Amino acid sequence: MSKPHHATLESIKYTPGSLRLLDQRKLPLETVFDDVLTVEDIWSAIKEMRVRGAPAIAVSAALGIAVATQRKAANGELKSGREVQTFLLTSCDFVMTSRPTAVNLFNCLRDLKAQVDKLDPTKAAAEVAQAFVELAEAVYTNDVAFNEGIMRHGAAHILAAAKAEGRDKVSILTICNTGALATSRYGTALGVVRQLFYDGKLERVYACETRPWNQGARLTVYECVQEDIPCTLICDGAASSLMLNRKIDAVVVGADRICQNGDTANKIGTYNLAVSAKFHGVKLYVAAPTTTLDVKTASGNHVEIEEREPTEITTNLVTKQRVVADGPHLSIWNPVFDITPSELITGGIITEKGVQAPAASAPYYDIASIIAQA
Amino acid sequence: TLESIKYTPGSLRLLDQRKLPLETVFDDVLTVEDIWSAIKEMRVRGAPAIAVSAALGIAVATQRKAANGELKSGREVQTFLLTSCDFVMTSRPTAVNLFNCLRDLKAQVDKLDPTKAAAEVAQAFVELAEAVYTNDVAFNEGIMRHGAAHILAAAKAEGRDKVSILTICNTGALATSRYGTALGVVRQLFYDGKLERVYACETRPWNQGARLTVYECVQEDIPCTLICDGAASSLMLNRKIDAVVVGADRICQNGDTANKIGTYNLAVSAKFHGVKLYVAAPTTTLDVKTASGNHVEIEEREPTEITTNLVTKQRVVADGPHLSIWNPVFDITPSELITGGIITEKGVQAPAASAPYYDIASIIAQA
Repeated sequence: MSKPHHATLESIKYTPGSLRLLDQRKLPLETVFDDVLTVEDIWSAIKEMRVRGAPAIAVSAALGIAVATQRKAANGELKSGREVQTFLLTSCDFVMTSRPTAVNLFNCLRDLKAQVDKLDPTKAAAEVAQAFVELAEAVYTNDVAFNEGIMRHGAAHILAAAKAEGRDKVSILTICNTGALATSRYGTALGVVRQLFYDGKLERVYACETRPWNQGARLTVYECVQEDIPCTLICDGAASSLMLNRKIDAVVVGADRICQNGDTANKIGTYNLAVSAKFHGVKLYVAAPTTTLDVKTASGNHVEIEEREPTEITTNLVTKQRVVADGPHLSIWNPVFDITPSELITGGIITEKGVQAPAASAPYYDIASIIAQA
Repeated sequence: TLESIKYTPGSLRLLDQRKLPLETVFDDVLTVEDIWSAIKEMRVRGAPAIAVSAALGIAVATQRKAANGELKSGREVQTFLLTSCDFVMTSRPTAVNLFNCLRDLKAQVDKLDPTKAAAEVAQAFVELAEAVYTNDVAFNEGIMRHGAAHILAAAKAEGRDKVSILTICNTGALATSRYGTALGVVRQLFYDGKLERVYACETRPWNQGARLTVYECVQEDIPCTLICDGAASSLMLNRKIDAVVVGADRICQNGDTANKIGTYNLAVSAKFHGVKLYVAAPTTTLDVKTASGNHVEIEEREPTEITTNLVTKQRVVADGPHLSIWNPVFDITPSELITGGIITEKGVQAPAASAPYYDIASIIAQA
C-alpha cells in the first residue's frame, strides 16, 4: 500500500493476490521480476538465490506460501478448511528444505506452523487461506519495523562512540549485502549506514566484494549508487591493508544465525574480517533482527554451514566460460558461510530491542534475554 | 612445459598470462617497447619472470638492431643498452627484481669496450642476459630443497607425515624461469610423496591463484584445493594447515615483505590460528636499499580490474559519481608476522627473538 522512502528497488513486490521477486542474480546489469504462483516457485527462488539475504528469504517464503495457497483455494485445488491447514503445514516443511544456515526461514515458518494449528479447520478453505495471508503480511511489516529500530540504535551508538573520541564523521567497513535487497525495507547493517548518511554523519562506507557470489560488488554498490551514498569497493583480501592504512571507526556486518552464546553465522569472509578487526583495534558490530537470533542452537559448532556448487567459483556467472582449469586432482571448497565467535564481536549485537554490548568475559551474549526484552 | 618465457638465441616469446587457462598464446618480443608493454599489461608477471624477460627482451631487441645495421657502432649499442634498462625499469615499481637485475646489468655494460663492432657489444649483453635466466633456475632449485626439508621436519615434530600448504597468488613456473619459489617448495614436497594438499587462494582481482596456480597443479596432478580469499580464516580454524608459504616482490632490510594484495591479511590470520608463515624468494628479491615496509612504493592499478569482466571489458559493477575503487595490487607483511622464516637459495632463515627479526644484508652475503 506504500512505497518506501528512499529508492525502490525492493527485492519483494507484494500486493494482495500477487508476489513478484527481483532476480538478484542479474543485478546490476538487469532488472527482472518473476511471478511467484506456486510453492515450487518460492522454493526454487530461495534455492537458486533469486531471492537472498536471511530476512528476505523468510518474508518471501511466508508471502510465497500465502499467495500460492490463496491461489489453490480460488481455482479449486483446495478444497476444504482442514486440507488448506494440512497444505500450509506441508508447504512450510518443504520450503524449509531450501537453504539451511539462515535461521530466519526456520523461525518464521515454524512460528507460522504453530499459528496454523490454532486456526479453525471448520472454516471455508478460502477463509483459512485469507487468515494465513494476514499472518504472512504481518511478518513483512514486522521486519520493516525491526529494521527501523536497528538503524536508530546502530547509528546512535556508533555516533556516541565517535563523539567520545575526536571524530565527527564515521568510516564503516562492511561485507555482503544487508540493505533493502536483503530485507523487506532499509536493511540491517546497511540500514545503520543509511541512517548515518541521512544524519550527515557518514564519511564513507567501504564494501568488500564478497566472493564468489559478489553480494558486495553487485548489490551493495548498486544500493549506494541509487541513493548517492559515498561508497568504496575493495577486494576481500585488501581488508587488512585498509584497516592499517586508513581509520575505520567500525566494522558493521549482518547475520544469518546468532547462537545463544552470541556465535554468529554470516557470509563467508566475515570471520576473516573479525580476526583482522581485532588485530587492528576496530570494533565489530553484528546487526540483525531478533528473528535472526536462535535459542535452539548453543554455539557456532552446532550450525550447519551451507556449501554450494563449485561453479560459483569456477565459472563466470555472466560469460558462462569456465575461468578455472579442470583436473582429476583439483577440488573446490565453497562454504558460503563461516562462524564469527562471540569473542570477536567486540562492539555489540544490534537488534530492534537496542544495542547489546558484550560481557567482560565468557558467555559474552545472552540471546534468550534479548528475545525476552520488550 | 607450461613455461612463460620461451627463449632461443635471437628470439624471445612470452606467454600471455592474461589469457590462461582458456587460451595459450605466445607473442614475439622484437623491440624494447614490446617488453615494456608486456610487463605493464601483465602479459608477463611474477617478480622473477619480470626481471628475466626484461633482460632477455632488451638483449634480443638490441641484437636484432645490431644485425640489420640499425645500431651502427659499438657505442651506439652501449648507449641503447643503458637507456633501454632505464626505460624498462619505468614499467612496474613494487617488485625489486626488475631493478636489482637491470641496475646490475647497467654497471656491466659500462665496462664494455665501445670501439668494438656493434654485433660484438650486443652479444656480450646477450650472454649476461642468458646468465640471469640460468641463475634464477639455480636459485629456485635451491629454494625448493631448503623449504621442503624445513617444513617437513617442522611437521614431523608435531607428529605428521604429510603436509597441508596454504598459498596465495602464483609463484610457480609461470612466475619464474623454472619450478618457482613458494610453489617450487610445494612441487618438491609433492615429488617426495610428502604433500597432502596445496590450498590456493583465488587472489582477486587478477586471479593469479584461480587461473594460473590451479592450472599448474592440474598439469602436474598436484592435489589442489581452490578457495575464495575470504575463506582463508575459516579454513585454518576448521582444518589443519601445516604452513602458509607465500612468494615475495620486495623484501626489506628488516624483513618487511611486499607481496600480492591479501598476503598481509593471510599473515594476520596465520598468527591468530598458530600457523607458521614462510616467505619464499630468491636473493634477487631482497632489497638492502629499502629499510622497512613503509618505504616501499605500492603499485595501484586500473579500477577496471575490479569493475569489469577481464577482457570482454564488460562492467559487472554499477557506476556513480560518489563511488571509488581502491585497487592496490600489493601489501606489506611486517617481519613480525613472518613466523616460519625467509626461504632463499641460501637456506631457511629463521626469525630472531625480537628487534629486527631479519638481517637481509647477511643473507645476501652468504655462499
